[PDB]
Amino acid sequence: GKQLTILGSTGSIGCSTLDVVRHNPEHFRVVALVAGKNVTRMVEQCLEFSPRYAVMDDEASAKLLKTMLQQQGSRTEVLSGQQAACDMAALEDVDQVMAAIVGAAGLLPTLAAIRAGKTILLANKESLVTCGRLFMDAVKQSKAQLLPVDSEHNAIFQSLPQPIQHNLGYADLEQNGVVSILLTGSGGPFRETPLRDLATMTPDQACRHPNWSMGRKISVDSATMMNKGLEYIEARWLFNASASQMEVLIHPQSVIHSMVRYQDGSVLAQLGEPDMRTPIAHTMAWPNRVNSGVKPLDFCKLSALTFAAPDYDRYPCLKLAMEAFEQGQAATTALNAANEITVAAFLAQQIRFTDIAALNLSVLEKMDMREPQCVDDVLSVDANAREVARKEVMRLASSA
Amino acid sequence: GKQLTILGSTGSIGCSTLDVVRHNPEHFRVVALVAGKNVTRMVEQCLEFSPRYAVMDDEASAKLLKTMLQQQGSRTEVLSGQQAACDMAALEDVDQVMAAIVGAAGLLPTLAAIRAGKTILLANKESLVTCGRLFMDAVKQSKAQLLPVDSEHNAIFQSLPQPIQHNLGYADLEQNGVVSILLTGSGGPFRETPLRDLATMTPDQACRHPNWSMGRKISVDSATMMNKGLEYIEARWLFNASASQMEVLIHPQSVIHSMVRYQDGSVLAQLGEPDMRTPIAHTMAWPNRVNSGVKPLDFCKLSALTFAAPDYDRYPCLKLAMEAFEQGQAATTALNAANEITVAAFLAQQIRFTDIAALNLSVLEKMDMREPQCVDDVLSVDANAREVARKEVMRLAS
Ligand SMILES: NC(=O)C1=CN([C@@H]2O[C@H](COP(=O)(O)OP(=O)(O)OC[C@H]3O[C@@H](n4cnc5c(N)ncnc54)[C@H](OP(=O)(O)O)[C@@H]3O)[C@@H](O)[C@H]2O)C=CC1
Ligand SMILES: NC(=O)C1=CN([C@@H]2O[C@H](COP(=O)(O)OP(=O)(O)OC[C@H]3O[C@@H](n4cnc5c(N)ncnc54)[C@H](OP(=O)(O)O)[C@@H]3O)[C@@H](O)[C@H]2O)C=CC1
Ligand SMILES: O=CN(O)CCCP(=O)(O)O
Ligand SMILES: O=CN(O)CCCP(=O)(O)O
Ligand SMILES: [Mg+2]
Ligand SMILES: [Mg+2]
Repeated sequence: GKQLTILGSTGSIGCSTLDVVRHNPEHFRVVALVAGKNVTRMVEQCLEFSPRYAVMDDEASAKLLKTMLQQQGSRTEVLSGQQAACDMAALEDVDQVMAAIVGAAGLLPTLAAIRAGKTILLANKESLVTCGRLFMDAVKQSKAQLLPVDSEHNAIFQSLPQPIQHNLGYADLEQNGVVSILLTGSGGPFRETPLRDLATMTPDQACRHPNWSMGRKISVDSATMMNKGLEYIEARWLFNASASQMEVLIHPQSVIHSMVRYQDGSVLAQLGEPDMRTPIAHTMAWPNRVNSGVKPLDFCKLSALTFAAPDYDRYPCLKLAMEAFEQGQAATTALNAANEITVAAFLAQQIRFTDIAALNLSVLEKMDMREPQCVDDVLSVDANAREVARKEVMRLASSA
Repeated sequence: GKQLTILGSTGSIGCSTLDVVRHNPEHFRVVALVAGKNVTRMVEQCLEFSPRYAVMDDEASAKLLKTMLQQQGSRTEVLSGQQAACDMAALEDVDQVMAAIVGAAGLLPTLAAIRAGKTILLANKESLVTCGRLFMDAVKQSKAQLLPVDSEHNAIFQSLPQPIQHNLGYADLEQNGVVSILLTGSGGPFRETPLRDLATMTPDQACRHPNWSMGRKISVDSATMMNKGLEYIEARWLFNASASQMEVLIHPQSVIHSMVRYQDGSVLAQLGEPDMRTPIAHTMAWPNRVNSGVKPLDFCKLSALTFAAPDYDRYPCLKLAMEAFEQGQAATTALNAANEITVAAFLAQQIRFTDIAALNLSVLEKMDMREPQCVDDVLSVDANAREVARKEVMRLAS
């Protein structure tokens, strides 16, 4: 029975990983659940999995759950604050920690797990996008095992040889016969759209997606391919890949989740349904397998699988992400931050769809790059890029 | 560097194997080459790879090869005969044996390599199709390492977990998270041909294929999908898979070479160009990799990838192979033997394309022999199946 702490349990990934536990009760034991304010969900999960501890980052939210679970006859101890969240990730008896908390938060909670040398089911982008170098140095030193939950990175992991999986980010690709990592993406809803028309696309149009049913922020990132840009930054740190060892491909049907090109010409790939329980269950059971409740892929009910090379004129955000990587963590962190601001501004109809790539670029052009030396430095670059971006949005919505 | 013995060196697989070592001279050393009658090719291979021994099946070929090499100043020791071929497969110093001798001829040499506990680069169908249980038991005994060279079996191997790769054939699939083995095939040239027209298809039409570079016999097997039927039989033995754990899928483009379905829903697959150097190099380097000379698969220059379920009314040989497996090695051995006869008959225009499956079935219905218990027993079933097949062909042509 693997002991696990779930960081961000009430979210989509959180509830999904919990469903995998349901399907395999004798395989996993929930030791701790961590969340933000969604007391309701927390209550249900605690009542179902009898966690030893439960924490909410919000003091108030924590008080309600504190008593709500008291009366419910629950014997789970309720705590609160980041400090507590971080302790849950470092519990002596916990084997794995699902790091599903997003944004700047979750950075310290995930780092806490890495420093405790635990197995980390990496389900957040912030870690590698903003602290790529710092986190990979920490995992190497603390000997923690990273197991990527993100569909693409997970497909890549499953398609890699054992020696790289066990020394992720440290092992050399070439020495292990890998020539490159093939990062795949759908290309979004504007894959065919004339370039001239991108500037007038609306939020509803941008958030139009077939495959995965993600939120609006991620749907837009998929339309600009900033999402793939961020996964590119992540992949290089995670798999120890140079620019020439990375290949980005458009695969509209999203059946293949990503692949790995080898020395003898072999290309290994992972295919599946657009259901996160698969990659989640894979990381949870690794190196073994477990039922995830996901229905088997029916090859007789598929659209023809196609591929294409992305055009940077169409996806400038993709190229921006690639360039930001060469500039360091300050750059990628700033790009990520600006993008959060611009996508939100676009969604609020304050700027055009094409203003996202334009403002993201402009923010990076004005930032004073100073490579962070710890997460606190990273957080400062984030806050600073976030402010620079808000002003560009206001400057654009006002007069400029 | 690894020392190898190449069984069937002058053939297609053998030449592809030698190209792989040619690309990695410091990784492999050719210690012994074995062939049949192509003295010409054997001489050039001996001259380039400096093997310790060179073995020809035919004694006359051996003698001719011997005079060729001396005239060229080569000191390669020349031998001849089956026993000699077996000795090459068991040399104490050799690490790997590329089992590429086709047909009944490859049986003893391959078994000799297995008995010697060598790492076997299995590139012949005769072995598992006719001596499935016998050979798989032989492997567990000597604890020899099997590495499938067949494109599909190789693709499946690469998409399997390590505990199965080692312990190939005896490890449990469910235990290791495997739901099923997805065996893919192109469906051949008559994939969309009206069923009514199949009876009139010509050897030339049947042998068309933008696919791989195969002989006419294998070409025909791809149009009847008897090839896939044979791979179904092998895969069952090789991966310790039951009927429910096997899925056969038509994939016209042949970019995906086969796949493996897992419990969490993941499906792992191997893709690549239609070049045997890739899987051969995979087996030779396992668990590492080496350049094979195969160009990288360009995803931007591909036809859309499609899949379909095999229609048995169109591919009766495929259903026939599946049913024969249930019966035993006598049935699979007989089916394989009969098919060689009927396909040759079709190529010589003695029978029609659709008669291949009809006569294959007829032979299995007439025989009903007993479960063989050694190589001589299967060789006997093969012999009998062939004569029954020849009589079927003859009474049909008259
Ligand atoms: N969704 C997907 O399929 C995938 C997502 N990812 C990455 O996973 C992440 C977001 O995933 P998604 O998880 O599904 O989420 P939401 O569905 O966004 O879940 C966020 C969770 O973390 C908790 N949370 C937020 N802030 C804090 C904080 N300060 N302290 C503690 N808990 C906090 C909140 O719970 P509460 O609601 O109670 O506030 C909530 O459970 C990002 O890192 C994303 O880029 C990667 C691959 C696939
Ligand atoms: N081609 C492919 O991509 C694949 C083929 N296979 C399997 O590979 C096999 C045959 O392959 P292919 O190799 O290309 O062949 P040919 O190109 O048919 O090679 C046959 C070889 O073995 C030698 N040979 C024949 N009879 C004997 C004998 N009695 N003793 C010693 N050597 C003998 C003959 O050489 P010589 O010509 O000198 O007589 C020749 O080198 C079959 O077992 C087939 O089903 C499996 C997967 C992929
Ligand atoms: O983990 C899932 N994704 O990244 C999918 C979201 C957009 P894409 O299909 O273009 O990669
Ligand atoms: O090892 C390779 N093959 O079997 C490919 C031959 C073409 P087919 O799969 O359609 O029979
Ligand atoms: Mg993703
Ligand atoms: Mg084959």
